Amino acid sequence: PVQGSHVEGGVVEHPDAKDFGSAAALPADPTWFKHAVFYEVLVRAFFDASADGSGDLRGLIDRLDYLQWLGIDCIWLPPFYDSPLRDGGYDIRDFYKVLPEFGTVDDFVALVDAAHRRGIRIITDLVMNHTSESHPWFQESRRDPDGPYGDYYVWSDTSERYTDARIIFVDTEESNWSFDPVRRQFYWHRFFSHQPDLNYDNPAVQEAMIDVIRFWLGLGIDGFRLDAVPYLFEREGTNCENLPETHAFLKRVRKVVDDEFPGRVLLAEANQWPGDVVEYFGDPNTGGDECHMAFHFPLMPRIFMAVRRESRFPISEIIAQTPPIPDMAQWGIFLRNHDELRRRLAPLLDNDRNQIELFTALLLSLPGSPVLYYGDEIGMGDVIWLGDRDGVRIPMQWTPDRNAGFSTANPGRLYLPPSQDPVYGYQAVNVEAQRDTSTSLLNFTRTMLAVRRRHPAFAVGAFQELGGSNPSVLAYVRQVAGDDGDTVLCVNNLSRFPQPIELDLQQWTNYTPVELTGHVEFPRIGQVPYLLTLPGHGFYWFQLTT
Amino acid sequence: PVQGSHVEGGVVEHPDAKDFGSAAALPADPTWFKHAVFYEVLVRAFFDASADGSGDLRGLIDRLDYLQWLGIDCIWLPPFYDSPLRDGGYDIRDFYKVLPEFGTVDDFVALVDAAHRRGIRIITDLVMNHTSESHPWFQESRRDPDGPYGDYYVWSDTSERYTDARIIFVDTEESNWSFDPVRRQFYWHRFFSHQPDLNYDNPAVQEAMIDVIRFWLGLGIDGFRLDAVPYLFEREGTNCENLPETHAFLKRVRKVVDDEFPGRVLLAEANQWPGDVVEYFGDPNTGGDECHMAFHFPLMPRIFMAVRRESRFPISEIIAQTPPIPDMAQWGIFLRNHDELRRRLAPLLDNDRNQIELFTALLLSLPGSPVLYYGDEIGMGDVIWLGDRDGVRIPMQWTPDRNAGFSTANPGRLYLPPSQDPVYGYQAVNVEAQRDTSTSLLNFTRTMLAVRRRHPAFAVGAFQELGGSNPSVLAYVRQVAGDDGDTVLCVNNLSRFPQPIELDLQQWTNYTPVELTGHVEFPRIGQVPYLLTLPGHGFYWFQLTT
Amino acid sequence: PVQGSHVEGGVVEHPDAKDFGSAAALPADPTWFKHAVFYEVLVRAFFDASADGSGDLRGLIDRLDYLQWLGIDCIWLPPFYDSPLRDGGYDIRDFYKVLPEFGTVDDFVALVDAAHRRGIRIITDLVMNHTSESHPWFQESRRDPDGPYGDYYVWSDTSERYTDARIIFVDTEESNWSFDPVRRQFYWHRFFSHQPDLNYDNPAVQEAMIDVIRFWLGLGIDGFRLDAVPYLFEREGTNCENLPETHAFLKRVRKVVDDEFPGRVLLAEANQWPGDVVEYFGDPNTGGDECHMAFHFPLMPRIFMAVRRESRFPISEIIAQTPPIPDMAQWGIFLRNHDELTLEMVTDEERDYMYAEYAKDPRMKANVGIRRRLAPLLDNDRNQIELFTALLLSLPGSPVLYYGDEIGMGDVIWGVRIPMQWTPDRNAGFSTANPGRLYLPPSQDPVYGYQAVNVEAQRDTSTSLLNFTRTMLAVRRRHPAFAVGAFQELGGSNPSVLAYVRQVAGDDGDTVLCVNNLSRFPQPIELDLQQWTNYTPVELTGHVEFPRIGQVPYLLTLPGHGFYWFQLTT
Ligand SMILES: [Ca+2]
Ligand SMILES: [Ca+2]
Ligand SMILES: [Ca+2]
Repeated sequence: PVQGSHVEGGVVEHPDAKDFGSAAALPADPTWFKHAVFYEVLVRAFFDASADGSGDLRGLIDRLDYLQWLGIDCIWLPPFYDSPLRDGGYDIRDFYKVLPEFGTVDDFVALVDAAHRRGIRIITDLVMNHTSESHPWFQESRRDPDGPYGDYYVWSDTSERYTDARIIFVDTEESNWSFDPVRRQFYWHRFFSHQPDLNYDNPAVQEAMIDVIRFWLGLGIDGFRLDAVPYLFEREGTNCENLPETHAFLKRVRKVVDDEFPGRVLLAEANQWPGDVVEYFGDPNTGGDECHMAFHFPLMPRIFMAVRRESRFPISEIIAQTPPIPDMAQWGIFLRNHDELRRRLAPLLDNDRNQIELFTALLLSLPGSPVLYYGDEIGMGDVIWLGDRDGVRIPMQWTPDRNAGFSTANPGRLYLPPSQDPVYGYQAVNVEAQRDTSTSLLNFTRTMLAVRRRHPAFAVGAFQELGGSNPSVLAYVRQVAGDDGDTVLCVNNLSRFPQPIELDLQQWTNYTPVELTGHVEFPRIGQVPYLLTLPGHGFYWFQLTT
Repeated sequence: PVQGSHVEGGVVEHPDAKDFGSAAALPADPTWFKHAVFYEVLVRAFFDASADGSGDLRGLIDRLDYLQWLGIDCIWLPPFYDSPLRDGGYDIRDFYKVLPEFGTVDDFVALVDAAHRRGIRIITDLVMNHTSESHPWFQESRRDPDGPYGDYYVWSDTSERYTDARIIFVDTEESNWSFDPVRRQFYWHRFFSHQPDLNYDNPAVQEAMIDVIRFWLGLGIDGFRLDAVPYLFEREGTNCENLPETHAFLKRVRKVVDDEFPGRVLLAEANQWPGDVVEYFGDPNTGGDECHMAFHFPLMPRIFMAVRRESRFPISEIIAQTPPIPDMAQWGIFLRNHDELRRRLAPLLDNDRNQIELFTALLLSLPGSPVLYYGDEIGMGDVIWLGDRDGVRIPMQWTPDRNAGFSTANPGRLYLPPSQDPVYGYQAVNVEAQRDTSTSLLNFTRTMLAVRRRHPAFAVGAFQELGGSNPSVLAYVRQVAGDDGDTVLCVNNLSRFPQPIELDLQQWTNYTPVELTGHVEFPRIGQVPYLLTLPGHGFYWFQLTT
Repeated sequence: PVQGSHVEGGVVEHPDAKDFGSAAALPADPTWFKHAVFYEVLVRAFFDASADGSGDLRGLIDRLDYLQWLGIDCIWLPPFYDSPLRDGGYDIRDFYKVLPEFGTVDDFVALVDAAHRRGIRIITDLVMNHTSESHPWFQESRRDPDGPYGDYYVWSDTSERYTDARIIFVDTEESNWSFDPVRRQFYWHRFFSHQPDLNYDNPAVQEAMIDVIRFWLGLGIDGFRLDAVPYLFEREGTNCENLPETHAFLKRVRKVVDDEFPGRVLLAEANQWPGDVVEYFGDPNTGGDECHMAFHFPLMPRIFMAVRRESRFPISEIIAQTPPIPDMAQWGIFLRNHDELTLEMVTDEERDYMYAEYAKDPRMKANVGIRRRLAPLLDNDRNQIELFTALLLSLPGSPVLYYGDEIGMGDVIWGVRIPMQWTPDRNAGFSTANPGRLYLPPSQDPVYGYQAVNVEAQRDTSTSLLNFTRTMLAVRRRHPAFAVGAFQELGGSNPSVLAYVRQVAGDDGDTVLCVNNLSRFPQPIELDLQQWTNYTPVELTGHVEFPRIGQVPYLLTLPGHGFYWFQLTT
């Protein structure tokens, strides 16, 4: 049957892309990811259509109207592949099957179709470095070492190999080698003991993984974030991170992608400083020949520090300090600082809406492609009772009714109960209560999104941080090269109190600032310091017109 | 016994002020009402201390910490006198007894004491025109017409008397005369049939009422609003409103008050246009010899109209059109437009916090003494299920717990259930959830109140509405006469979008605007139009410094 | 236009039944009301089909499958006529138009059609003693006393007339004469000032009113409870209640109904002791020639007293002192002690031995005036809810269930007229409209609210109060003895237990046995069932066979507040 992967007799058989119906493709656009606003949404958390207490693919399809209305450009889904779920689905049991709980592969095709028909793209995580103990390849590797899958994983008779390579999960794991009961040998894992690393020295492993990519792209997905890529290859006498063999493989994966499925995106999961992470964009001379995107991690904690210090410098510095990137490349940016490795936006700022709105303005005007996390648009919170990764993974708060309008199933059959937090709970903050109030958090972010879309300068423009006498105020221009090109001005007050600013806008003398929210013309720029004034944590967006 | 009024044998006996313990008085201040911010609070709605489902006097005493913290100057209580409650307590059965449900007179003395000790004054409604059918005077009037109380009310053998006088409650009443079953005569009532009018032509009636005033003032109350005063006297061939005999009686009531209890306040309940209502301040030459305060009704609907039109003119006009008032006089102002005769602030503005905050800034900076209605500080709502007067009278929303933290009694024994409205209900909006969030509605109004207190110009300063090129922006200065006197500047944006303003502040050349919320110095004023800039519905408060 | 009533130009003109579609009548059964379980439901409270926030007739139509499933034989609607609603719709402004909020006359016809096709009947209230102040008849009477409607109401030049009549609502009113501002004459009202009394001494008023009956009967309705009937006629030197002329008029109404629309029901509303109410059944020699039905009010207070006292005596005594009734008549029974046209529990100094006792018991005292639903009344005690429901369903008469009692709904205080709780979701599945625009907010009570108690939740689970009520109703239907059987209380050694037999006369006639434990503790009882030697009791709920009856007294055993139902088979 099409659904599932089956082992017989000694070879692991998987369905090809042809076996399923092909969803409608979207017109080829090489640099769509530059202009895209991403929406990361957990399938299990969004909407439950089958009425079993856990959100599913069919449930997501229903809520595409909402997402399109909100105005997001691409949906980003955490892993949904078949798994025993010992590590939240990052322990993949089968690359060729959707977790039965979330639906079938046919349901995924129906998602990719419905979303495409609304002009919304889909990308997912794809764990690269490791699989689950439960994966058939590993079950074959440990049983028949002389079989075709015997060299799929890293095997050793000793534990005294690849020293100096750090142990990632220091709290749980004590070594990167684990003694397998059946095969009676040690195996490699940078993560959990139930997550054995693939042996990327094996050419069959490379191809098998390129085939996994080929599969999902054939179904119609618009790209992947490639997970745990800094740990792909390992060589004796090193720290086993960021190796030349790792980069070379990713370059090859790009070459395949560009050839067979042109116009898709590849993002690199790498929790590291920019300038270290910049390697994953590849060679600058090619215009980028590795991953299209990597994330800018220090941005958000710098924004936070700027607000607490009431000073622009922490923000202006990391931007000035950010390495230049190739043409066919973009920084992924988001209002968080932890990956794997959390809190959520609203509770981090003590529920201060002006401050949230400021952070959101920043997110949507700074260089890069913004990523919103499901429920940030309504100021949802986290839960401590669950701790870190499970605490942010609570069901979407649509209404103040039973189950927050997320499921019709009996409360108790739910995977997690919606938070009844006195401030961030579903009775206090939800979609229904905010859809009609014009100044709600929900309608605010929809407005900015709409405004951002009419101005390419936010997405692909240059960045010029201006200077003011006032250290509390961050002002900058985003400009598209060429005469009569999109030019926007962004003024942000990091102080909790009203502030005056003088800006040197001589560069745009005789231009007229037109405020983007209400199209009100402001005094034209002269040869004189341009004076603006803002309340605590306010911001202005202007188009500079000629 | 001290609690209650008793009839024997043909004379109605009432306890004197001496019979109770005198609460601690507050140092004499003739013009305290000019600087006061009033807080109108329904006893039944605030806090239930006896655990019976209806709020009481003892419950209020507990919440004085909250009120003082919030920073209000005087508590205003709707009628709490003994009553059958056929008309919400405005049908008074006994002037000399607190409604048993709310407590005793001793509990009221303990309130007036505790509040005074916190520097907070107390005022209450005192219904003047009429009493209840249930009142002993009327029961004596209808039984023995030749007795001492026989001429206490207006009696007639016919209904064809005082025509041309309008019937107020057209929906219910059909005539201002009602046929009494016992006495077999008609009696006068401008309000309900169970609310017979006092005969103010009778000198004994006048004195008895001056004695009622003398009673409560002796207990220690800081003043009254005198209810239904436009209807006190009646004369054949008129509309029986606003008669010279009515004004003359009030002048006499003032003379008594000033002599026997100096430093108290008298407010007139009159639902009429300013210039018509201005009569109730008395003769201007005396500096005011009638009521100290009357309300400015058209203000709030003019503020609303200004915001919908996005134009200052509706506001600037009624202020320019407001008649001048005597020295010892003040306009009472509030964010409502109905008395008797409603909605609440937040739901009227579709829960737009910026707009609420704008209206509140206006309230606290415009000429007069502001009056906040209990729960406005947290954006409470109304309930349609109850209709008009009972719909606004819902219990105070302290917490998101059982009964909203208002009562510990079993829900069901409550007088009214707290609203579980999806947006304005106690789970969505409450004191507890807003006390910690710095930018909450609750902490915003506390900040403005605090700021207002340090600036007498808001209370007793002159009013100069400046002019700007921008019609959307209302700017004005409040200035206390005399060199080095308190001078504040208020700039308010009525547009929902960001606006620029040029102000002619030549009158204060070389002055320095210092923003009151954060004490940030702004550019000094020159001989040049002063440019400010504001987001949608923002405002600035400045002190102009020398 | 067909909808409304209009005064053109001096005469109040109204539409006829022929102007609307005729609803299909059921096969004529003159004694259906004896075998019927009634279900009383506020139109406003049941289901909102128009999405306006208020319940409507169209909504009730959608909910008929549920009522049929539950197993009720007749729906009873409180007043739904056009009204200003100054007194719960009992102040009628127009008899010929449905209150716009609930829909039109055309919606009502469709309801009768949809109900009958399921085998369910419809009855409603009809206020007979008074109309609203706002009624066209009163407006014409006050304006032109010389006109046709001038004598439709009772007018006097003095208040000192009919001084022997009491004031029903002593709190709101101080006289039964209100002085009119326009006509300048006192008019008579037995209730509120805005409810002037019709003058039944006027032949035109009578004929006009029986035409109102003709209208709704012609549309398809199966009956009315005729409201405020004890007060129709007034006479100087009398207390103005229960006058022979009042009864005479009602006999004429019954005469017309039987002749023109055979097989309908007329119920007398009268807040009186049984023995006083029995007059409203009419002349027994006829078989009954007035009202078919009247309510037995002291029943449930006596049941309540019996449970608290743990003694059958208060129940035994009222059954024993209940006067026999005409052949074509039935007591209506319900778990309340007064109706909506009065404030206080029906009682009697002379004929009620528990007269002073109800006050001495705290739990009972809190139920003299206040109307509560069944579950709250009994502190949500399932055993007692089931016990009272067994009593209501097995004692003589036709039982009336109040909407929502079957799922154990509660009250509010400001309140039994709250929205029906269908589901635990938005608006309790009552309406699709905004929560703020609903006529009243669905109870969100932690114990009685819609999240904890609703139809959907209970329909599934077999142990639910809903499934109890449905089983009982189903069991009762299989046994005519409950509806029309004789009553025979049994001799027993234990007064903690109330036991009785219901028997249809004749050979092979339906015979059931009911045994009810009033004690909160387990009790043994030996019953004198010699009359049924060799008969076998089969428990009705699970068809379990109990020991054959001998000549020896028969022993049963019950736990606190338990009960059994048996068929005595041969
Ligand atoms: Ca590896
Ligand atoms: Ca008067
Ligand atoms: Ca009558």
